[PDB]
Amino acid sequence: AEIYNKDGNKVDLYGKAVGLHYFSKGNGENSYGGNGDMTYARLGFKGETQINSDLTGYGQWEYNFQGNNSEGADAQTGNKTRLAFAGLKYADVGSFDYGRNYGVVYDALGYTDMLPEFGGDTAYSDDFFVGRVGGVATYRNSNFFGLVDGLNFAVQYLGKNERDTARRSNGDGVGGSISYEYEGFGIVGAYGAADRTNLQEAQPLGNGKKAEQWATGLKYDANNIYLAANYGETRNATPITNKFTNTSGFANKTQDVLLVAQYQFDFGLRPSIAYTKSKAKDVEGIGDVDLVNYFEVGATYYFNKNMSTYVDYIINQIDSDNKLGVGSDDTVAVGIVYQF
Amino acid sequence: AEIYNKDGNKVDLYGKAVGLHYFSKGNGENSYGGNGDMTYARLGFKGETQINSDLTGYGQWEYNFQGNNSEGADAQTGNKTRLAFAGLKYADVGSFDYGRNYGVVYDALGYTDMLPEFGGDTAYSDDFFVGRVGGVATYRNSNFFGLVDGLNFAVQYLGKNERDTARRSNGDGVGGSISYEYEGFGIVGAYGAADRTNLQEAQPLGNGKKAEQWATGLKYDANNIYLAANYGETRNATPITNKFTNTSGFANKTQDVLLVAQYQFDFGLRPSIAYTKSKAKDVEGIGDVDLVNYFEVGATYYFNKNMSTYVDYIINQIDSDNKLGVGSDDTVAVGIVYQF
Amino acid sequence: AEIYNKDGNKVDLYGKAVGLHYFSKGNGENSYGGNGDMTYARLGFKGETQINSDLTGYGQWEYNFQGNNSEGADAQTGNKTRLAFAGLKYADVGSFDYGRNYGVVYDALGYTDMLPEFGGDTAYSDDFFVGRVGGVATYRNSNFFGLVDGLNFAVQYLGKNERDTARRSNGDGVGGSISYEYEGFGIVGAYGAADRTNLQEAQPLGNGKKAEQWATGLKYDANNIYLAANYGETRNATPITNKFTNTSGFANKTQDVLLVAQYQFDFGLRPSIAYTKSKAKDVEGIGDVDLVNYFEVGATYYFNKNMSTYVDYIINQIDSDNKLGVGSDDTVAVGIVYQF
Repeated sequence: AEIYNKDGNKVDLYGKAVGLHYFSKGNGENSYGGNGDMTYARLGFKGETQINSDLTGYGQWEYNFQGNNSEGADAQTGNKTRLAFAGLKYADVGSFDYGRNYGVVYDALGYTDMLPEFGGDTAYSDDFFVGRVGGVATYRNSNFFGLVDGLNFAVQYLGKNERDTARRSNGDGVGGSISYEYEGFGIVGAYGAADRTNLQEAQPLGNGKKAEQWATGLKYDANNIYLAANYGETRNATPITNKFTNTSGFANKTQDVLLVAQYQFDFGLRPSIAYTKSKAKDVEGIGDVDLVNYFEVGATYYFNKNMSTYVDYIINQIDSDNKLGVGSDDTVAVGIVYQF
Repeated sequence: AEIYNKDGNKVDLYGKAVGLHYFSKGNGENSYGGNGDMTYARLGFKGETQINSDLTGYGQWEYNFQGNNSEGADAQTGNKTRLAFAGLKYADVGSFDYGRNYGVVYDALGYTDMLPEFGGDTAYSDDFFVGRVGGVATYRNSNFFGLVDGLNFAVQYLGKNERDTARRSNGDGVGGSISYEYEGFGIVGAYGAADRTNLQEAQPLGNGKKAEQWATGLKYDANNIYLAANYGETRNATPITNKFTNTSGFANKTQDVLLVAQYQFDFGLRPSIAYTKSKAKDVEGIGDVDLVNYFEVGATYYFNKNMSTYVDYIINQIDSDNKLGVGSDDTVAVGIVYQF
Repeated sequence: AEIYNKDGNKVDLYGKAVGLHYFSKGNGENSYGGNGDMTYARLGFKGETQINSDLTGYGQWEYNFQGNNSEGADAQTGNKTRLAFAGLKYADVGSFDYGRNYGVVYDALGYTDMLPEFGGDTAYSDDFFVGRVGGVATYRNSNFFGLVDGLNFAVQYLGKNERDTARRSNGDGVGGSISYEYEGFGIVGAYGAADRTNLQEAQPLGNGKKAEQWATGLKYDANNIYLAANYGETRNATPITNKFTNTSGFANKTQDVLLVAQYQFDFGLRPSIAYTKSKAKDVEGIGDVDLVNYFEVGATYYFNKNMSTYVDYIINQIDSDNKLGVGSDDTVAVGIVYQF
């Protein structure tokens, strides 16, 4: 949906309206993702202008609006800016941009973020390199310098964000990524490291002086089938919670496995199967604990370019004896999607 | 104001800027609607796409922005999402949609919601069936199945919304509506019932286990004159306040009368007269009390399709001895409207 | 970027994405403007319709979105409506509008508000006549009545805004402005006076019963050079802070000097030099104190109509012995700008 393309600047305003309802037992106190109305809406703009033949300029913004709130004092719950960045792009040297963007481990973790509603549990927001972080300076090179094509690599720097809370805070850091596609396949390497703030060190769960994250994945996005497998590891950069002690902090070391498989049909139904197991290792008091564990059967039906429905059915395999109390119940998600 | 109609999807972005100032005595502590600056602004999008000849898809979102706030810590006061929904529509069977939409009693109560600023006092927001409620699943049939035209009927289901406050909360419920227009006239039937939450039961004002609402109205929207009369009743679903006790809750039974009359001229001035009397019956301690009571003379001048002014003058007839302290003073509202 | 111009109504949606990073020593506790990520984004619409040949109608809205926040509970920090107003315009008598707009001293103080990021320190928001105030009723005349052109004058009325805080509050007031441009030059007179609220009187810093502001400036915006000089004075209308006592209030009398100089080149780099000195006189306990004091060297490079970069380097000349603890450190600002 492009609205203004006149001089050298093309501007498209994009948004979506999603009507969701979650299905769980109880009130969602022991469940994955909860229970009840969780509808929302999105709105943002993407910009692109040509300064000359080679150097271009771009910027993007995106917002999250929530419809499951009331019209009272609880109106802005989960209303937030997902993207806010701007930068330039030259021909062969690459592109620099700055603002609120993703991390460089999301190049690996984004391969299994293809489910209807859930999935991409390892891609936590404000988790130093795996989600949308405010204050990132990213340099991306698409095809090496024109030397070979289908060989992506990027380099990121992270700015110091000392907030009031310890879950969203981070410090200075450096990351990088290497990707390669050929014959419809795909392989991604990614690694990032950042130094912690003193508010994050004083938390009871987790102790350390540097937060390291890495991941590597594969891909078979060709011939209407999708297959991917991400394996990653994380030191001092995983947000955990202890509901038995009411103490929150980070995990010392965490190992993550994600799988996904999809098939697209000609009329437009897309079945999906997925498996995710994230295990936190050597946390204080507990030992080895499993954070995320589910099988998944779901399906997405695409009516056209703009209208869609999806059903997403979580089979939680946490064995209801978790020492962190992560919540172990099955969840069904049924949604209706319009976008432009 | 439609901006993008290219492939099968027409998207129009709509908004308005309203500059309001209320006129009352004192600070609005004993007044209807208050005193001072109450300007605001709206913004949203409406979407419509054709999947094929018969099945279409649609979605809508709307936001309220407030200009009477400052640029300090009180910025988002009364900033909220009014509409957020999405659904499909087939040819003869009807249309299903889900999200944040109106209720099915608003088909009756919307006939007298035609004033410049005020009016539609019975149409409270988050009052189970008479305003915009988040989590509604509505099925609407326009003309019966093509069998007769000018015969509307709808069926709604309400989802359980157990919030932190008791005024916005609700439970599961079922409602329905029947409408009929012929020869420019109109007649609407509407009824809805929902079961209360346990936070609503523990409130001191009002006690009960089910919230029932119904209304029925008439219409003469033809030949540039407007005439309508809504009569409705409500059991356990009316938000009241006791300023003498500082206790808030619901009313046991409430009976509501609304009248309106308008005339449009060729140059564009629209005078208005209205009468609203809402009476709460058998509340604890008080007995029978009158919540809403006013005469009204107002006028709206339309410059063109987009620019307008209106004056709206409340003659409050609450006799300054109300046992709930509802506020009994006259209020003038003067506004300037731009929209697109 | 105009999107809808069809019937008589032209509507343009405008926004920008700015990626900023501030450079200071420490955490910005003794600095001008702070330290760290300060990126943001803007979005709004401007409207214009012709009712007939002479009378037109217009309205505008603008919002501030902040990207330096997280996606947690601190999401809406500094998110606010900058503009919200609407009104009409006739041919020769002028134009009336109402809502949230600027003040009439901003006609004088806006001449030196031409820096890349900083500058316009005297133009405080919600400071009765020098910033964007909610509840203003402004009448502006462009060229006198068609009698002479290049002679602007305006008259403003201020409504009573009794808020919860004393910094954003104000009372009823009257202001006016006179401007004159000829041969590329410019000269502006401006004055405004308003009566204080009782919450503003009870504050320890500053005491008085009326807030008076005035300013007068010059201009040489011709032949690609810019030169301007604003001198203004202010009685009982300047927000000050005492970090040594943790007491906040207003200043009794304040005198302000602003200078600016710019040069535009053909390829698009714009160097800038500026000098601002604001001095508060006869405050309680301190005496005469200097609030704002800096030299400035900065530059803005315009790539095209839509893409730009700027560097802005504060040379703070507060002598680190200020009795109010205003903060005395140098600050560099580096930004990347996209707009449409």
